[PDB]
Amino acid sequence: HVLKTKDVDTVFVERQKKVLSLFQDVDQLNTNDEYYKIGKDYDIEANIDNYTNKKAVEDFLKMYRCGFLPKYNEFSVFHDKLRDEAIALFHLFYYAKDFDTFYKSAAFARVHLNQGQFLYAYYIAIIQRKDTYGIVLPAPYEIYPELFVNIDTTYKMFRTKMQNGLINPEAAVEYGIVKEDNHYVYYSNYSNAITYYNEEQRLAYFTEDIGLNAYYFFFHIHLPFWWTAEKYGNLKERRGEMYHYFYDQLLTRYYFERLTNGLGTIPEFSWYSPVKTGHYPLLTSYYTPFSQRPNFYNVHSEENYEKIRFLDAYENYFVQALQKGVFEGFGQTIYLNDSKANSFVGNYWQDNADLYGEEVTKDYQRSYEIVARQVLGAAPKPFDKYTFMPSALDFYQTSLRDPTFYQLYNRIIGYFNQFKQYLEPHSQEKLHFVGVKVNNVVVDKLVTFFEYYDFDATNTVFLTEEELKTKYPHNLKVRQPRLNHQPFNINIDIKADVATDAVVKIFMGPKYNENGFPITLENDWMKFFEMDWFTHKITPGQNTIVRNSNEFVIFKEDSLPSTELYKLLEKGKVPFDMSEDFGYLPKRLMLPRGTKGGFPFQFVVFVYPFESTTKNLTPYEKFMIDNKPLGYPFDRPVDTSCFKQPNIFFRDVSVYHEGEYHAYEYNVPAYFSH
Amino acid sequence: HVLKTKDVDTVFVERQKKVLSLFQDVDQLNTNDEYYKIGKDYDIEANIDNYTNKKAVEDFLKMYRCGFLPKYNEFSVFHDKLRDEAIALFHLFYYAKDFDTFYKSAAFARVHLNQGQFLYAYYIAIIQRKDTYGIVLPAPYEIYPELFVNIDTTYKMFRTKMQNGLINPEAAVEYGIVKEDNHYVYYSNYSNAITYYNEEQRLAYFTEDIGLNAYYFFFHIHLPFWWTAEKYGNLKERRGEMYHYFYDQLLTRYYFERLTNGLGTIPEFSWYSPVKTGHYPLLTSYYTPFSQRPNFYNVHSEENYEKIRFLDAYENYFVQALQKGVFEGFGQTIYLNDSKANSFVGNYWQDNADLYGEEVTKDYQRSYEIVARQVLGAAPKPFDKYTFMPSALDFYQTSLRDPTFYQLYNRIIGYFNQFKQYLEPHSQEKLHFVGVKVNNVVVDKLVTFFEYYDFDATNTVFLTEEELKTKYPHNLKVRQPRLNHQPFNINIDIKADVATDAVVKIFMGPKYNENGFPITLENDWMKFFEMDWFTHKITPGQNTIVRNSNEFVIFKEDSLPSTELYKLLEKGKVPFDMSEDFGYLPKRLMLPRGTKGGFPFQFVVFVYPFESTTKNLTPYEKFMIDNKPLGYPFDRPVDTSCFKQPNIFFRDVSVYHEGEYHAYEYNVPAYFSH
Ligand SMILES: *[C@@H]1O[C@H](CO)[C@@H](O[C@@H]2O[C@H](CO)[C@@H](O[C@@H]3O[C@H](CO[C@H]4O[C@H](CO[C@H]5O[C@H](CO)[C@@H](O)[C@H](O)[C@@H]5O[C@H]5O[C@H](CO)[C@@H](O)[C@H](O)[C@@H]5O)[C@@H](O)[C@H](O[C@H]5O[C@H](CO)[C@@H](O)[C@H](O)[C@@H]5O[C@H]5O[C@H](CO)[C@@H](O)[C@H](O)[C@@H]5O)[C@@H]4O)[C@@H](O)[C@H](O[C@H]4O[C@H](CO)[C@@H](O)[C@H](O)[C@@H]4O[C@H]4O[C@H](CO)[C@@H](O)[C@H](O)[C@@H]4O[C@H]4O[C@H](CO)[C@@H](O)[C@H](O[C@H]5O[C@H](CO)[C@@H](O)[C@H](O)[C@H]5O)[C@@H]4O)[C@@H]3O)[C@H](O)[C@H]2NC(C)=O)[C@H](O)[C@H]1NC(C)=O
Ligand SMILES: *[C@@H]1O[C@H](CO)[C@@H](O[C@@H]2O[C@H](CO)[C@@H](O[C@@H]3O[C@H](CO[C@H]4O[C@H](CO[C@H]5O[C@H](CO)[C@@H](O)[C@H](O)[C@@H]5O[C@H]5O[C@H](CO)[C@@H](O)[C@H](O)[C@@H]5O)[C@@H](O)[C@H](O[C@H]5O[C@H](CO)[C@@H](O)[C@H](O)[C@@H]5O[C@H]5O[C@H](CO)[C@@H](O)[C@H](O)[C@@H]5O)[C@@H]4O)[C@@H](O)[C@H](O[C@H]4O[C@H](CO)[C@@H](O)[C@H](O)[C@@H]4O[C@H]4O[C@H](CO)[C@@H](O)[C@H](O)[C@@H]4O[C@H]4O[C@H](CO)[C@@H](O)[C@H](O[C@H]5O[C@H](CO)[C@@H](O)[C@H](O)[C@H]5O)[C@@H]4O)[C@@H]3O)[C@H](O)[C@H]2NC(C)=O)[C@H](O)[C@H]1NC(C)=O
Ligand SMILES: *[C@@H]1O[C@H](CO)[C@@H](O[C@@H]2O[C@H](CO)[C@@H](O)[C@H](O)[C@H]2NC(C)=O)[C@H](O)[C@H]1NC(C)=O
Ligand SMILES: *[C@@H]1O[C@H](CO)[C@@H](O[C@@H]2O[C@H](CO)[C@@H](O)[C@H](O)[C@H]2NC(C)=O)[C@H](O)[C@H]1NC(C)=O
Repeated sequence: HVLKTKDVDTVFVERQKKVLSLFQDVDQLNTNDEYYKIGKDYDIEANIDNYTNKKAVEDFLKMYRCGFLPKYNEFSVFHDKLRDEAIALFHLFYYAKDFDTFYKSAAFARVHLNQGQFLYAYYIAIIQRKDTYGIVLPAPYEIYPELFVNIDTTYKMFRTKMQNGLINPEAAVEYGIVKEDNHYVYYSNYSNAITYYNEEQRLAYFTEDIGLNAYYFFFHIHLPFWWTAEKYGNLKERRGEMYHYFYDQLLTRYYFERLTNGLGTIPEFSWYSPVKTGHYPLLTSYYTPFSQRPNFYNVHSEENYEKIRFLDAYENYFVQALQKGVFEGFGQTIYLNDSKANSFVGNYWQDNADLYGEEVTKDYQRSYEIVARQVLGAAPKPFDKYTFMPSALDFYQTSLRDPTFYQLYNRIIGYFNQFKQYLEPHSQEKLHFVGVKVNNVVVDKLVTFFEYYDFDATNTVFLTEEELKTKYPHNLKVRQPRLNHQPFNINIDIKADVATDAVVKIFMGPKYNENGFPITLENDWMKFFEMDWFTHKITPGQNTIVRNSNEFVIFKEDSLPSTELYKLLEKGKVPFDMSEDFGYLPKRLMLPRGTKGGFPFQFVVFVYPFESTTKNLTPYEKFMIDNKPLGYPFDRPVDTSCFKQPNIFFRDVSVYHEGEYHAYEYNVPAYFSH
Repeated sequence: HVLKTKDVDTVFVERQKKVLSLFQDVDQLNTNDEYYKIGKDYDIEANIDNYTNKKAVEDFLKMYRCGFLPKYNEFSVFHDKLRDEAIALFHLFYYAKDFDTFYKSAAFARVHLNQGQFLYAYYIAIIQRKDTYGIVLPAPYEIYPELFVNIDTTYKMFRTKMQNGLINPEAAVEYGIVKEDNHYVYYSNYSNAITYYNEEQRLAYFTEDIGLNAYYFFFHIHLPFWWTAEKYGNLKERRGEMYHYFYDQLLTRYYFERLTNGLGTIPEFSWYSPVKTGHYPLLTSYYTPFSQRPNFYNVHSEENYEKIRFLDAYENYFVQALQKGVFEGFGQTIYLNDSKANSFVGNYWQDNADLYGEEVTKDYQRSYEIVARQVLGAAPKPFDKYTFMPSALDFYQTSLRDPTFYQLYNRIIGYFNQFKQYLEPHSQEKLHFVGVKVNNVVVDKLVTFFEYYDFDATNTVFLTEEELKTKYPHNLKVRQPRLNHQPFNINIDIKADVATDAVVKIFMGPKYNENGFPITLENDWMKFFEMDWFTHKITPGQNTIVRNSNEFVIFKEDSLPSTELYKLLEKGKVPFDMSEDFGYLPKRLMLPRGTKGGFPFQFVVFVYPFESTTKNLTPYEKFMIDNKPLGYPFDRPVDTSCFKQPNIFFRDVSVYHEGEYHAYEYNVPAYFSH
């Protein structure tokens, strides 16, 4: 298995080395590095002429003169002042006229501002600036190891650094600390191996997967809720569509994990009754432990009365709109069938900038998602504007760790899917592909298994004044068994009458509901996970297509450590997926953990006429090369018909699991010591 | 102000240095230290002849061959397996025939067992073994810094050790990190300065005071609930009495702190309703954050049903016994007026070894306190016998930090005080001192203030292989402004007729109830804090006594750091209080924080005939040199009478507070950088 690579010129390579120079030992400053002197003395005001938007820069300065979040404090975009500062910072980076000005702005920021706040604006700037297009971003778990690994392993790294190596390596082995080459390897268990407070803990290997959590973080920075979608042209008009698609797919993939673990549908809750499934974040900030929500949390308390009425009202508005058939307010009147309706409900539920036709959201435009994450997070009200006790719901890089996160968005998509039933359902005629039939589909054996994976967690530790004079060590490694599956082929047999350009799509859906009974398309259309999307020319007669799972366009390869990036740059190359598909879901997680006996699911291949690509979303996600609504043909319900279309085929499939079933078994000392 | 000292011989000095050699860098093992070689190869089986009790040793070996709690895990005496192991370990220490066998056993333990478990059994053995009587114990906050200081300062020490010093001292100052001499000083705030989740936070300077918390730890190791009081001869028959006294005194003192902060009486709760006052420990173990209990915690959940029914039953039993006038069970039938009844209720509520007439409690003799701490701590059930998420209620060294601790014991003493109204109240004649009269009592100005206090927190950090080759650094200093007061005199005027040996006691009580109205002796007799106890020969005629607060026998001086202990040993001396009164409440806390305008209270002096001391508790606490019930004459209600005895005087008093009201103000960088 070789990793696909991409060629880049020298200018790119130089910029790449520059951006990465600001991603090292992030919680510490290195006066021996070039960026320090540059950032320390940089004069924004003096160079105001090197920014394309002066007002934006003057606002950053007016704001910066009043002080920003101090260093070491936790930064979160869900907190007003913190967000407003980050956005102003983003504008400073985004409006830089050229890479040079941008780099100096970033250098200035790294030196003078809070580490988290800078990293947040920096990551986004790199994604939005045209001149940095394609520049590879380091894996989020590499930059924020303290948000991707439980404290028990973070403290082990702290111990090692304080002792300056292992004092008794034979002993350290028993606690998962091993020395390989010049690296210190730490086997890190998911939380279910240390605390089992509720049945949801059985999903810890998935909900805590560093790839899965990185994926949500990337979803955010690719296009923040607080920013207009303007930059991506067409994406603006189709924003609500992308909102629905991202979440429905995420909720579905998560539901599949619940299914093979016998956990049923995503639980429903009430703002007026105790929230049943708690969560204990085994994470910590520099000032406090993350807030915990115990099982059966009494959410309806004095501290939340008003917030709960706001959330309830936000919901009533949407339910009442659906009932009277029209959305009123926000400067318009949209009937459910309006062509702008879909984006309106998505922008409404997210409370993003495009809902207001502005470029950035304001403080007073209260967000349903923000307040919900607030009361579900269970943290006491913030001490002040710069100080708060964080919860897993306060970060895009830790959200998928909390069960209520899926419960909250499932509630939101619940409303979205209700909206979908008022739309014109796909008719049988429109779904029918004349002259094209799928005679058969064969799927190789589906098998999952856990496989060790390492990532550089050196940012966890602080360096010595002497160490800062030499090259960064990239010394520590975190090792964890991560979900994976064996590659598999899907054989598609198509009998055609005439020759045409077709689009073939591949989905995975459940076979049975939570009670073990047959699925029903009328009620389960929203439970189909899109796995592949590609064009193919069909010739009259027999057509045989063979797609390997490794070719599925929806997924990406695992990120590489920043160190391996450097070696690849020496050859004028960068990892292909890491460069253009950083926001895709890791292909190793495309299949939910199976069972020893094999768990039932079903694949479905749908092929339709390839036509208009006038409003595609290629600038955002490469695989969105069509005019069809995202998720087609399962983007909305379909005109019920107990009679299948010839151009669609369902195949029963079973997902088995090899090796040890529990991930923690691979972290048992007696095992990894062989 | 000089500290009282005591002379010790050469044998004592040698034993003192030995015990202290095992209290260094406790979370780490030093192969260069003599104890490592001794301990690593000590063969208990081979020296089984060097133990006064062969059975206990064999039980230990039998248990040890099966495995003990692993190193680094949290140890708590409230968990069965952990306790039984700790107790077996204590027996191995206690039965050593001589100091030398004891020391070797200790070294063995230090090398082979869990650090927390070792320290616990070690601390107790030094207190219990006769040959170690007088040996000075190091401050608990110096041994368990991670239990006496919040993570924000712990993390600063970690960052310092990792950087191997300060990289930018000028910047460090802004985070309360300063360098003094060869020490790194860390200004540490109480939690109310970082998070204010409920009004009880206003009491953080008191509830988190290291001395107050150390005081509870000393109370416990002086005589564990799981051990018989046999060793202390007389105390055994008066154990229940001591229980009542200790908690009543502690609860009353805590009540005073509440009063000067406008927080009213200690809150009452129900096991069937949400617990109002939550608590967020800013502490952490090596594997998990301490459990948090949000405000209005839903305690009556499925996980606690059975435990709550047990707690209910436990209370029911007592209330029914009071109603029918008799305590049945436990191998006897006691009427409320029995002479052993007082000791029974105390032993019953604590579920101690003496309640059952055994030397140590068994796992199946379920405890009210343990189960109550369990449900109030709000932690999920333990992962397994060796792994649990700790709460402030799992340690005698952090218990007083949780508001529910006071609520729990206030509930208990609530029942104990109800039981006391069934007893014969003190008659006016037995309280009268014929011939003795207190004409007047004048109290000097009562003033409180905050004053910096340092302690060695180096145990927080891990030492380097090289650092272990040289002497321990005792490098880190934690600095916190701690409550204190100016010394004050109490002038007593006594007019006598005849000459007799008298006992004079000094109490402090409230002037008004929570609503600002006059106190009533009938309902507030249990609200008097004992401050002094001493004998005095009264001469006929005018008698003038002057007692300085520094002389009150109830309190002790602050502990000295281990390093100062060594210097003092060279002189063949040891702190007096630290050696003989380690269990007393630190005198700097005898007064609650006052208010700028002076908060109302009252002092009361009571003098009575000095006589019998046949059943005194001097072997336990020095100041208990009489036969009268602990807390006399406020140990039980008194035959209501409207004309006070001439040998008792009540004097109004005001407690003022000077300097900054809030402790955190003294940790503001602009302030301590002067
Ligand atoms: C415990 O607990 C407690 C309780 O909680 C705590 O306490 C706290 O603390 C804190 C901390 O410390 C605090 O805070 C702080 O404060 C401070 C002070 O303040 C003050 O002052 C200021 C200043 O002033 C000045 O200036 C101005 C302008 O701006 C003017 O106007 C004036 O006049 C003056 O002037 C003067 O001076 C100057 C100097 O400065 C000079 O120039 C001359 O001399 C002149 O003459 C000010 O500003 C203020 O003000 C304020 O306030 C007031 C009142 O009082 C008002 O009226 C006003 O308006 C203002 O504002 C306010 O208000 C508003 C509205 O209402 C609100 O919002 C609020 O309130 C505000 O505040 C005063 O007066 C200060 O300074 C600080 O600051 C800082 O931080 C912040 C945040 O927090 C920011 O924003 C800013 O910016 C800053 O930053 C900085 O720092 C930090 C640290 O901290 C860091 O992190 C950052 O990064 C930065 O850094 C920088 O700086 C520093 C210094 O500072 C240094 O060091 C550094 O350096 C380093 O690094 C670098 C890199 O980057 C390198 O290069 C080097 O090398 C190294 O070294 C840098 O440079 C703060 O704010 C508080 O307050 C407290 N609280 C209380 C209650 O008290 C404690 O802490 C604890 N403790 C423990 C241990 O834990
Ligand atoms: C993630 O997550 C996951 C999930 O959770 C986890 O996992 C986990 O893990 C853990 C840990 O690792 C584990 O545990 C462990 O295990 C192991 C194994 O086991 C097994 O084995 C054993 C042994 O065997 C042997 O022996 C015996 C006698 O005793 C016999 O009998 C047999 O036969 C064998 O034989 C052999 O022996 C030897 C070897 O060894 C030789 O001689 C020869 O070879 C011979 O042949 C056993 O015992 C066991 O048993 C058990 O099991 C079974 C079944 O399987 C059964 O049958 C039995 O009975 C038992 O069971 C049970 O019982 C009950 C139930 O009913 C209960 O009780 C329980 O369950 C039990 O178990 C098996 O088989 C082991 O080994 C370990 O141990 C340890 O630990 C403990 C606690 O934990 C204790 O107690 C003990 O004692 C021990 O300790 C140790 O270690 C530690 C650490 O770990 C520490 O801390 C301490 O201190 C100690 O130490 C020592 O040792 C070590 C080693 O071992 C070393 O290293 C050291 O050294 C050092 O130090 C010193 C000082 O001290 C110095 O001097 C030096 O230099 C240095 O080096 C020392 O020496 C444990 O137990 C588990 O299992 C798991 N789980 C699962 C589910 O899987 C993971 O971990 C995670 N990860 C992360 C990363 O986090
Ligand atoms: C008052 O609020 C209205 C409604 O939001 C604003 O009207 C909008 O103005 C923008 C230009 O900034 C137009 O693009 C929109 O089409 C307008 N919408 C509607 C419904 O009128 C108006 O600008 C605000 N008035 C002032 C003085 O700020
Ligand atoms: C049956 O119960 C009695 C009392 O409940 C047990 O006797 C006690 O035994 C312990 C020894 O562990 C002694 O320390 C106590 O003094 C005894 N008390 C009484 C009242 O007898 C007896 O051990 C139990 N039966 C068995 C077989 O253990």
